[PDB]
Amino acid sequence: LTPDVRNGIDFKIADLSLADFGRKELRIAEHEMPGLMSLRREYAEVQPLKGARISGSLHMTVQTAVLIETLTALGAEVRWASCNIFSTQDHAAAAVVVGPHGTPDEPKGVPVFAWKGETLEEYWWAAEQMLTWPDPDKPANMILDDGGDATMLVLRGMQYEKAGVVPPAEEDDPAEWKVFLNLLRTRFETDKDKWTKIAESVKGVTEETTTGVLRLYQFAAAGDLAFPAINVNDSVTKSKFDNKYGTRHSLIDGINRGTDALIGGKKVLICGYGDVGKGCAEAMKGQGARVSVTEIDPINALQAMMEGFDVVTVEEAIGDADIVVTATGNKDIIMLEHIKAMKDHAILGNIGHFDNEIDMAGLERSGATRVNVKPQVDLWTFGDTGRSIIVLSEGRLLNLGNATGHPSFVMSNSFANQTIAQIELWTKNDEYDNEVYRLPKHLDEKVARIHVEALGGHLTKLTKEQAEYLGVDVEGPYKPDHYRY
Amino acid sequence: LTPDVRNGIDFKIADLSLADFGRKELRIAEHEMPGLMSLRREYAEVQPLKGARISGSLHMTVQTAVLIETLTALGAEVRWASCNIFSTQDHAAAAVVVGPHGTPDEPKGVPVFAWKGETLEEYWWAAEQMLTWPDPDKPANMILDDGGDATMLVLRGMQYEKAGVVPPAEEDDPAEWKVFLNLLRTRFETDKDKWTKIAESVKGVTEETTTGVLRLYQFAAAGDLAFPAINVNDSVTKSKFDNKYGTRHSLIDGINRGTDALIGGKKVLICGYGDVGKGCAEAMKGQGARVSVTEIDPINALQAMMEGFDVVTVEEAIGDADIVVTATGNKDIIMLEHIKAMKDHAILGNIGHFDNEIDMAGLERSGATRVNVKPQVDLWTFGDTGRSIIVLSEGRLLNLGNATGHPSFVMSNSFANQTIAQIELWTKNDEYDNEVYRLPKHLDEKVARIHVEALGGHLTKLTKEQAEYLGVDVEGPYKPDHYRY
Amino acid sequence: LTPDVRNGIDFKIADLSLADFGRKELRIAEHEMPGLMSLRREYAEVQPLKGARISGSLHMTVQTAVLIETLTALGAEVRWASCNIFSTQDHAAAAVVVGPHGTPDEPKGVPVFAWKGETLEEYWWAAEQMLTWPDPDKPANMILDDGGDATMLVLRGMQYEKAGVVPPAEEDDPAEWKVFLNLLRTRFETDKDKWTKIAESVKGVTEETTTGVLRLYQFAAAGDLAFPAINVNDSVTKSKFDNKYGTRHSLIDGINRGTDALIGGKKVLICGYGDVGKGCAEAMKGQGARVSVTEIDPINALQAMMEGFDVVTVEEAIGDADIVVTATGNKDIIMLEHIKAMKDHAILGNIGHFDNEIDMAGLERSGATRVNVKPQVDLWTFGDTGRSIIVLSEGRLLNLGNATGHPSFVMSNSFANQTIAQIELWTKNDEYDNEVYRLPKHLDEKVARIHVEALGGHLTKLTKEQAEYLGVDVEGPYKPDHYRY
Amino acid sequence: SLTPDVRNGIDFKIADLSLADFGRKELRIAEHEMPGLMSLRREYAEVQPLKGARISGSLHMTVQTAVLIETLTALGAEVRWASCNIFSTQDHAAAAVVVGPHGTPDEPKGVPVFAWKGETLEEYWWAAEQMLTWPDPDKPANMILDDGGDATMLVLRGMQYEKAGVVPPAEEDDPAEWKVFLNLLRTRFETDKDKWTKIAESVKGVTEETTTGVLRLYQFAAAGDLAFPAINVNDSVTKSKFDNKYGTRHSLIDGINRGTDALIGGKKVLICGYGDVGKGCAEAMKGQGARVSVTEIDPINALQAMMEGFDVVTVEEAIGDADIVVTATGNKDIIMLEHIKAMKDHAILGNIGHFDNEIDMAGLERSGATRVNVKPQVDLWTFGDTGRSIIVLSEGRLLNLGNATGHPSFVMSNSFANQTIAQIELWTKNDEYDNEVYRLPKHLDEKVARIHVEALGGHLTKLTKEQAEYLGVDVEGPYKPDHYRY
Ligand SMILES: NC(=O)c1ccc[n+]([C@@H]2O[C@H](COP(=O)([O-])OP(=O)(O)OC[C@H]3O[C@@H](n4cnc5c(N)ncnc54)[C@H](O)[C@@H]3O)[C@@H](O)[C@H]2O)c1
Ligand SMILES: NC(=O)c1ccc[n+]([C@@H]2O[C@H](COP(=O)([O-])OP(=O)(O)OC[C@H]3O[C@@H](n4cnc5c(N)ncnc54)[C@H](O)[C@@H]3O)[C@@H](O)[C@H]2O)c1
Repeated sequence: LTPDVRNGIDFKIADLSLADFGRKELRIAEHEMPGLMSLRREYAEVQPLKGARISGSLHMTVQTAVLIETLTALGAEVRWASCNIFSTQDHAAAAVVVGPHGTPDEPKGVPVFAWKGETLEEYWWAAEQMLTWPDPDKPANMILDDGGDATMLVLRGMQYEKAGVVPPAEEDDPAEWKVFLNLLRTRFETDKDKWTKIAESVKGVTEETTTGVLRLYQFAAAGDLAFPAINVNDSVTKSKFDNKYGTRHSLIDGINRGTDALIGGKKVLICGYGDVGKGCAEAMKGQGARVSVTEIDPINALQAMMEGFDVVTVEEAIGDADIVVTATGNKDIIMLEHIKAMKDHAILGNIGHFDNEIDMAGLERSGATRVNVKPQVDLWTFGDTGRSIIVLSEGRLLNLGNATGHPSFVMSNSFANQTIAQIELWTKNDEYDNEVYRLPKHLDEKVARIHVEALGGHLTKLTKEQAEYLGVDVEGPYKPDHYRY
Repeated sequence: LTPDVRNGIDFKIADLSLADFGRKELRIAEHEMPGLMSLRREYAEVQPLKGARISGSLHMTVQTAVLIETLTALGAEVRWASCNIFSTQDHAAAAVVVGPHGTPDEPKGVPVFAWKGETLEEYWWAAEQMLTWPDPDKPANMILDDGGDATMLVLRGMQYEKAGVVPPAEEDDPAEWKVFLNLLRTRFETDKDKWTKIAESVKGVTEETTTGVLRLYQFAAAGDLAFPAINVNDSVTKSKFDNKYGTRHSLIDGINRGTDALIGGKKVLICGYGDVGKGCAEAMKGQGARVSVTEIDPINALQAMMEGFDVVTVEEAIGDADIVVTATGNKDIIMLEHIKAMKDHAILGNIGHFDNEIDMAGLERSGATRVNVKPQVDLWTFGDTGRSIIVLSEGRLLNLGNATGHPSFVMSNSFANQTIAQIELWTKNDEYDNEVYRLPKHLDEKVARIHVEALGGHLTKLTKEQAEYLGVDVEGPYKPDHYRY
Repeated sequence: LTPDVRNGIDFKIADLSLADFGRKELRIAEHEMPGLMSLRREYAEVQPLKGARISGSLHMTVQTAVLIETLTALGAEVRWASCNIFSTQDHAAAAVVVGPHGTPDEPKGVPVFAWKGETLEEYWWAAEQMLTWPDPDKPANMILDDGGDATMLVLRGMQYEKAGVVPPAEEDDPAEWKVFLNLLRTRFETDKDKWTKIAESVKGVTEETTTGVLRLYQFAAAGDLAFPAINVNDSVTKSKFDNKYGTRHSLIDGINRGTDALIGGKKVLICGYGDVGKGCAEAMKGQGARVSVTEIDPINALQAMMEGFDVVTVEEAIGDADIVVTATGNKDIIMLEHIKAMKDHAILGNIGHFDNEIDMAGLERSGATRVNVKPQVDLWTFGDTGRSIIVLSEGRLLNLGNATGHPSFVMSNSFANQTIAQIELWTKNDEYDNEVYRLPKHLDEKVARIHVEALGGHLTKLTKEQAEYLGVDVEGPYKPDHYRY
Repeated sequence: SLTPDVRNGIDFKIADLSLADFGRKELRIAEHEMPGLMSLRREYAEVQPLKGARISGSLHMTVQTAVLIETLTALGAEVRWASCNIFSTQDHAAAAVVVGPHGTPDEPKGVPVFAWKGETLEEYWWAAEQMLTWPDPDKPANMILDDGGDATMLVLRGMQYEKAGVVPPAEEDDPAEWKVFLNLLRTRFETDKDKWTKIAESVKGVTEETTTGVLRLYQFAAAGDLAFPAINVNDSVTKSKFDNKYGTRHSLIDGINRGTDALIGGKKVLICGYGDVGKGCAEAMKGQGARVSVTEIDPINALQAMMEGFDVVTVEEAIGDADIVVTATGNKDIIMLEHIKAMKDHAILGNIGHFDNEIDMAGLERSGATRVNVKPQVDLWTFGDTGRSIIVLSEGRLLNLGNATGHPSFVMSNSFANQTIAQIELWTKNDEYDNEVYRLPKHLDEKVARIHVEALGGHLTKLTKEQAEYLGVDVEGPYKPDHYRY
């Protein structure tokens, strides 16, 4: 379509009149997010992100809305879009455009391009607008990314400019791939150096998620990582708290809002048992489900068995499982042949990445019929067997599609890491090369201590003899770099 | 307020057009409810309930619609009303008026008087409409009650018609008591034998929850139970499953939809540790919460400590609690002095009974300012401390007000008990005196069997020598009458 | 054998020199057994049990030691025998014979006829020794019993006396039945009226375990209960604590002493999900095990599924099970054919009753080879499959045979029930008929309160208005009598 | 002032050789639970990779270790063994080891062992020296397998005092073990002036089993006093995340249950430290229904603690009403006499970490409290001024091993599998290794894991050619980046 404009701010959301509801919820998230509020007070005078022009691509939720206003509290200008077609919280997007001090007729916030229920075409357009700053002599100079979509637009964009052509999409490529090229091919017809000029301008990217960090590795190994990158995902306080315990919280929320199906007493299959696999399984156990897991990695599999779970393959467990949940971050986990053998009215969901863990393209062209129950709940029925399957969020993240994603105090951790990673890549750009980096242990321990204190946990303080005995400083770090917690 | 009437059906709901949506979730729900679906098969030809005119007072949820259409499949005529002002699922209510083979233009289901977010005046108007059948010759001849507001309206209704006067409300009476008395008083100045006529027509009551069953004990003690009552609550497959595992599910959902407070790592105070208290503590402990309990009973209290919870008074733990849940079925549990001691932005909710476990009158009278966040969530702020708390559903059942109540498969237990109870009191009425009964053990066992079979469990069968050793029939019952499971 | 006699106390134990070790652990246990130490204090001056001559059949442990010495503190005379051939803890029996003030040279305690590792013959000789008081004018006038063996001697012995003959055993009879029949026959020669005299003298029996109480229920239905009986098993503070939270303690101890098998990660099969079964499953799940349950009762079977356990048959699960535990109180659970199907080096144990849950006579006669590894551990090998299984305590109670049984504090609940039952039946004998009984709610509540105050927990006291709301006294009882906790 | 037994060419010193029939029974049973070790015997039998190895071992002398020992010898090694703790030796295990699968108490056919449960500190360091002192002066120890770094410390400190030419006088205020350690090296330096230096030349590598052992290994290295290559066995994922945590979940319960008859559920339990060993302690108690609080110095460990449902507190604020207190820090001075005086009457105190210094046993024994021994490794300590008593397990030394029998077999299958691979690699590939602390590669860590998964019956998924490609891993693994924390 065409961006909305109002009082200096271009944007495109569902409804600005939701801003008042949003503001109330933001204000409440603030009291649950000490990672960001503590970062606001510390960096208030310094203004470390001044000059920064951050293009962000992360689910547009209340929690992100508090992160965005942490970045502007520290000097930055931002533009934003979501990273899933279903995860935008519309009242959040609207509080963000309107700002703490504006009204919907006079918005005083930041540009936002997101709404719940985008098509694939609307998602890539919203993307483009987030990356395309209004003065051509001042492009995006930082990226905050989730799952690697922004970075993939710029780096593929550039790689097709440099080559003078965008390749025509093969028929058997995702329909999102067809859409992605169309955006660049149509852009290239008019502007030949657009993504090149943005790439050469961006001083670093901070990436939130495991799947995004796998893409960052494939760019650096091919030699195309065109700017420094921080792996925020693998901070101890991100991966072992947001990936695991945010999920222990929000799988349950996703499933309860989608279905009115009992968890306890049912057979649940969790695919993959990494940090997201771990949390899915612990929530289900705690609700008294009969859990089984799949894994490729014998270490991760031995962990499952020790925590009380059968390790099995999909084809062994599929036709008896009541609830099936993919959490591997890999493709082609649950296929049409598997869906076809699922019990009647079994629940299928993905909590990992994109929509390729579950074979959605195969299911659509199989001859099953779909009845939409409500947004992001669809019942599919096979005429030959008579059996039906409930599918959540069209195979895309069910905790963000069917619910609200992880609670506020969990994102306080993940986003404290994101704020810290932006400061260090902006103010210290000189010390980093075009490779993937992780934040030092002290910064990880900084963030955790904030939350330990907010919870009321009373840390023991080492004596001088005890620090000497351990080979550590009283103030930390307390552990070796390889330490696994 | 006047009832709507299409194709001979009087009703008052939120929106008929929601029926399609409702009907889709009712069909899904029938697949989750083997207990009720078994009973429709079994008694289809017998029509055991032909001639029944059942007035029901019970949360008008999707689970409850599956029940109502069970009673009608078994031959009954029913009229319905919710028993909480927040508990109606308007799409459920719509599906029920319209019936499996009707449409909103030509509905073919049953009279319903129910919408989400009724006022106290609308609530009681509804109950009267539900108890008042079209033909003054054919009143209600059966009651289905959840909490005892249908039984109270009839039994007190007749008490005041006999005294020849409905007393004034004292100025300190509970607002619902005054609203309730205003109903009986206004009916009496036009119709002086109304409640006596229905009370003498009513062949029996089947009662759903603990609180309702206590009322039934106090009417029977005072000589004032005018009809047989079955205590469905204390069916084994109801008390130990609905109250415990149902709540383990639906406590989480309520807090998740109301807030985005993380549960893991948080200090949670459960008040009361009977079966609702036992579900609440197990839901929270499985999400990582540090739980403590309050109890008056030394036995329940010793059970709590043996499952790893501190047993404390509200006085000593209120200031530290991140979430406070009241689950006692008794009043005066969390007083204004206690709300005022709560940490800034803590969560207060009740999952027990009515609205008086929490001092909601005192809170509302106190001078505290209320800001409404969204439906059933309010933030209250004290200008003396500067602290706020979040209160869910105005102090009323949080699981059915903020979310949707216990999930379907649980409610197949409760409502197969309720159907079985209505078949018994209707068809064997001669055999019952005017007092409180509980169902026979073999009936509990038959209910549970359905559910074990549906989930896929395999029950062992006793040989003739083991049945003999045990002193039991191979087909049960298997336990002494005092057995506690 | 011939009883030993020193300082006028007849006895027969393993080694009196253990008394010293015995006394320090007895004293240790007192600090852990509030219910018994409180009763000693309350009824100190009263001396309620003066005149009592208590013949007790109960596992001769440090816990029981504490009981025996409670009953003597309150006035009674006692004589004791274990109720399991392997349960005696010989240092505890030493200390009971020597008494708190005696020495091995000059004992000042009570007659004990117990050692660890008895033969069936020694077992029953010990039984008759404990029931046979020195003075023919002053027989036993009370029985404290666990499993019903002492009651069985008196009542069957009295049956053959009134009939004039003790019958022949058939070659089919179990080894212990033929030894039981042997003892009574050999006595009917020199003493025609021994047991009739004791039945008439016995004022009542108190019975500690589920299986004992079944035996009593069967004596009452056959019109043969010669004296009142108290079912201590089915006190709330016994069944719901000892049967379940004691087993959750002692099942684990028995397996760790018998073997060094990891529990975590292994498949476990628990036969029976009553109270002992519910505690077994709970132990294994908190240690990491993959637990499945077998059951005949569909209610108990559905409680299992809701706590995260498949309900399965022995036929379908026996070959996958690393540990098999029987928890039924029924005979014929694990037969020869099931043992032969067990995987190599799997552990078989029984925590229920006697030794016929496991087909131990089938095994012993099968052709299999036994290597004794150590006391109460044996490896049995099938020359035809070449597989070996480990059998704990020869199929008798694995928690008392291989370990020390339930811990001190759990037994303070069960044994304060027992002391209270003995005071009731002795000092208030007139109020009890010749049928089976359970203690009054208030007496259960008294027991729980003692142990709740000892653990640090704080009960809330009902206000006068809250007590009326509920229709209970501020001091209780607090629950209806069918109440299930 | 004590000298070895010698029979059939074996020198040794144990409790009772007549316990060998019993021990062999338990050993064969343990083999069925240890496929990590049984797998390596099969893979490497034909090749015999440890030929020429003469391994001095200092690791608790348990059934579990017995299978380790008899695995190292199936692979060609010669071994001499002693326990690393004075209370952890299982006598019947020591016997079956000396006597071998095929010998007899009169004609033993196994390996020298210097170990009995309940050694004095003089007998511990004497057994250590023997274990390290091979019969042929030409051929001393050429490999170490150590647990907590006591063997490594004798060799390196021994050496250090030979080169300064004086074993230094023990202070007035030094741990009684330190006084006993020096006294050993000073009596020997009289009659042999280059004993330890010759051994340190001959030792080609050490493999260290435990977190405290590795702390000490890190300190020698920074001193530039690490004389030989060292493999950090503790820090494999399959040792650290399965022995330290899930082993302790099992055997903490066993220690407390054998020591006392105290119910765990319902009680207030306090765990100091929340690393791998602290996390297993907590999980065990939780699952027993305990009311658990933890202490921590590290805020990351502390936040994990709270997310699993535990108050995070200090000793001083929780000590007064804990029913059970367990230290798992591997750091010193956690429970001082002041804390002990504050504990509830008949409360339990134990140590599951290291040595004897987590708990102030030196201050406790000099305080005027009186001691009554209940049974081995159970002592009741009573304070005259309060009337109060505490139960102390294992004199403040490893309770899982002192009061019970250590981790179950299937748990050690993982640690000792990591130990057997460590020894193989450091012997057959010694030239690749500098004098530094080293960890094993991920594929060896996944190979150990795969052995046990498959024993337990877990069925892993196999990646398609396209799946492995997307992840950028080979089908056969490794599956995870090197920073990955599991
Ligand atoms: N939805 C959310 O809120 C959320 C939060 C965090 C991360 N994530 C996403 O979840 C996914 C998992 O991330 P993680 O942090 O757990 O990663 P992880 O690397 O820790 O775990 C992935 C696990 O999947 C296993 N696996 C891979 N292919 C498999 C297959 N075919 N079958 C079975 N197992 C297989 C791997 O062995 C690995 O252990 C990623 O896509 C990540 O982006 C989602
Ligand atoms: N060892 C101890 O420390 C200890 C403690 C308490 C009780 N007990 C003994 O334990 C036994 C059980 O006691 P409880 O109170 O748990 O019993 P319970 O009556 O509550 O339950 C026993 C369960 O076994 C089930 N059952 C019966 N036959 C079966 C079969 N063939 N297969 C599967 N399930 C079957 C029944 O359905 C029942 O639920 C009794 O014999 C009791 O005397 C032992």
